[PDB]
Amino acid sequence: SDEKAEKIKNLFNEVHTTGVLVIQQGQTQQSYGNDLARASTEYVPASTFKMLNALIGLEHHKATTTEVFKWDGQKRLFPEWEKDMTLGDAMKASAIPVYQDLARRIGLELMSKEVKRVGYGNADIGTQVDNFWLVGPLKITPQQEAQFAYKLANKTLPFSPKVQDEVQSMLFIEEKNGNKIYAKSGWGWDVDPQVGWLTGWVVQPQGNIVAFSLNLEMKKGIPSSVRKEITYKSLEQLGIL
Repeated sequence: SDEKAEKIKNLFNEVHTTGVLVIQQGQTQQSYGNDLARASTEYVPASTFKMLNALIGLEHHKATTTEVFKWDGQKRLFPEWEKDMTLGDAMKASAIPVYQDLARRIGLELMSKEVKRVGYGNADIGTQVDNFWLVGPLKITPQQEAQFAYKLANKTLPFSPKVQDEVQSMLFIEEKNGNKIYAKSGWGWDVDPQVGWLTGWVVQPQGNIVAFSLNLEMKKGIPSSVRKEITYKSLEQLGIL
């Protein structure tokens, strides 16, 4: 309804930024929030790109889910990143240096081919293999991110089913009221304006998949927890959680 839609718009209003939430069920998408035009606007994917990075890496055997990416000992952006980790550990922590390592393993030629083959966003990774998802040129819309998540959830992306299985496992967050929640956050803090993401899906008890992509502008005074916060209360308001 619009009872629901206005409640969701007001969620973005309270935190004094602009945002959109795209929801996909079956082949139908709906947009909510206080700036619906964001839904079809391109932004850098930031760490949401780890989903596809992992798919490509696993498909072509450039990494395994069990191997350990060693920490070289150099200081990193966050203390949580300063340890050895698996791709799954690094997915949960959004450990950028680990997935930059993976990107280099894949290499520019394979990465470009695969990004194009999948048709991800504007499918342009430029010439720098280990940051194209953080500062450009690669961009994607929230509509495309929601669709991507929906296909991943249904394992209809063009990768081996077991590879999609393994990446799903890395994205599992929690089980809430019988619903399984899968998600990947993103925060493009190296661009202006900063973009904040939460892309994922809900598996409801009977198996139905509800994909979503939250996209808003991150601002001073707006904590990163806002992404999951707004996403969850919006999903509760829509009766999905």
